[PDB]
Amino acid sequence: KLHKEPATLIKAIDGDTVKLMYKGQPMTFRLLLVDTPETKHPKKGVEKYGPEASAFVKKMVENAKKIEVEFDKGQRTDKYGRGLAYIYADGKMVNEALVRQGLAKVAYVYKPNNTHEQHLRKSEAQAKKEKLNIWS
Repeated sequence: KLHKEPATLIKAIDGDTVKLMYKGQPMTFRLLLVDTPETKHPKKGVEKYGPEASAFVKKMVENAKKIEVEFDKGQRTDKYGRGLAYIYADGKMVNEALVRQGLAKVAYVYKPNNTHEQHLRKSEAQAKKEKLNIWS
């Protein structure tokens, strides 16, 4: 099954990306399965709810006692060299938290990197139902 490994915050970079110290090396991590509005959009620049989504994972990871990373069963890095993972702050999955708050959508999914897909999609259905943020 999947397993969680410890990491240390280096810097939150955007709503969907954080830099961590992982096994003694600085690495950039892309949050698996979520698309967030971005502040660093390659074309768009700063989208609606981008600052808010980015402020939320900053707070969450900067105020955590314990950060853990959980790789999925497929590829662990994307084509830009970023780790592909579920990130946890004190036991709470940052990826699900963003979706639950209406600050991210579930991304297009690539098997077999889809272990928590159903879980995330349920949280997204709920944020939609509650008309939160991006769904308002």
